Amino acid sequence: PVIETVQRAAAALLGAVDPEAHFSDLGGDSLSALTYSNFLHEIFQVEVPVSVIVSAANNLRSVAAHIEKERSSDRPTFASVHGAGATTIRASDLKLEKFLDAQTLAAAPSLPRPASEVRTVLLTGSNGWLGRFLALAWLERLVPQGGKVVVIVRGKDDKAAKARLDSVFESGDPALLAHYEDLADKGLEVLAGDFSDADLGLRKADWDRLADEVDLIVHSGALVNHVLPYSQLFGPNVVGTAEVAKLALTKRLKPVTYLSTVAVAVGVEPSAFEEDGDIRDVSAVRSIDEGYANGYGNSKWAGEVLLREAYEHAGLPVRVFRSDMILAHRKYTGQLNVPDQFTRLILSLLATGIAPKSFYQLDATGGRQRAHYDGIPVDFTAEAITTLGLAGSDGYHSFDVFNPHHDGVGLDEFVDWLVEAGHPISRVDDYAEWLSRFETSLRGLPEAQRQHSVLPLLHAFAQPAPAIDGSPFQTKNFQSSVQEAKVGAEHDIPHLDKALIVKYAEDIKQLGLL
Ligand SMILES: *P(=O)(O)OCC(C)(C)[C@@H](O)C(=O)NCCC(=O)NCCS
Repeated sequence: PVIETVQRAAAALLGAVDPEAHFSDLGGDSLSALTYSNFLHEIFQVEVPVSVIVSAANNLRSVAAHIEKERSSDRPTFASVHGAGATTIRASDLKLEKFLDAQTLAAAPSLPRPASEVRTVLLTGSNGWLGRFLALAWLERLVPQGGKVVVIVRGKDDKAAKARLDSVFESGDPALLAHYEDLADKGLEVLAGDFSDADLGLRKADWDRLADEVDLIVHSGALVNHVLPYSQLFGPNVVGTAEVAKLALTKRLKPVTYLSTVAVAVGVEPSAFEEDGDIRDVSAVRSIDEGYANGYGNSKWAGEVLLREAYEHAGLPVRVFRSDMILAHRKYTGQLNVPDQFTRLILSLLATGIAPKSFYQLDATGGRQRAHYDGIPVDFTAEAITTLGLAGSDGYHSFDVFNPHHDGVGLDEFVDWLVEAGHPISRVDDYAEWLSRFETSLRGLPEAQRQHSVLPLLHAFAQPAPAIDGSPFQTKNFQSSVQEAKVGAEHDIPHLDKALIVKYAEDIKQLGLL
């Protein structure tokens, strides 16, 4: 019986279990979920994706049910789109005929054009890091106009989904909580769902209603994971983007804001990475391999291609925003992206108390060189994306949301600033000696701190990074649009400063991550 194998495999893996238990409640995470996924895949000879195992809507019973369903026999797959066993993927593989039904595609070019006034916005990924502040930014604009923000969140039912979303605004900041509750009760609608499933995992009546009522879609949701392979991210990030596009191409046209990533530039020559070019020409072929964030980069690229196809077929207006590292909120306390690579690094440096002399390549004489960290704080990013996205009722344009300043503000300045603020971090001169001692210290930390540390991403720091000031990639469409729209206090992309970095240490203490 399938549930028995599911139970026993979980017990053996995690050192324990009830069929109503959730994998994460038993000590599971996204990486032990990969081990679990591969184990069950080999036993039952069916796909058992990580997403099925880790979804907040699913328990072990749900995993067993998924296996039973697959064993007795229609969604797009890696195999049906790219060909089974393929180690390279092409933009030409990703055609809309393989994701959307013929009737939707035939009717799409003649659909009514976008509404002149945006009153209702559908937002994906709202309980995520960036999405929560995109939700807030839309609520601030729309509530005073009698408008609505609808949000799809994973959960067992609408009540559980709402609870998950509410909890991300509880971080020890009274002003944040008050502001959220004020706006949410007036303008927020929360639906349990899943954008990798048909009809976005919704009740049919809700999906039909959204096809009629929604004026604009903000697609911020994705499985953001730097270790998982492309096959595991295909469902949430590629099929998911196609499901969002389907809604945008039903009943009437709905402009789409799509979140992407600097990782789509991997494998492309910086001079050839055209910020506002056609992504199908810029990156026509990509390889699947063991490189850092390869699967993630590929998955987000694939979504861009599909949306570009949707624009060319139906004139669907799209704005893509390729993010760098989206850093902490500069006002709201306890608000930082806890699982991101940067937060993990800062936490690890504070916890271990040791940093290298430089994170970057030394010069010929062994001296520290000028370097830049490609990061933008979320409060700026959320305002920029919302403003520029609202202006995107026509055409297709892309933005590189990277920090282009040749300001010499990088990881070594951040360590200096933490030391000047009173945090004991000693400098180890040899990078390879630091990296070795850093790893040892990390393994000696208590389990909670070690899991929150940079340990599972340490392979990104195998070599010192190149000493680059500014960004290698084009940023001029983003920078100039941000200057013209006069965004924030800067009327420009911000510089990262001492206040922001010291706030990381304060937020880490406030959340009890230590
Ligand atoms: P799992 O969810 O336990 O996976 C652990 C992880 C370290 C692999 C995962 O948290 C991860 O990939 N973190 C980095 C996320 C990140 O840096 N996001 C923002 C830049 S795209």
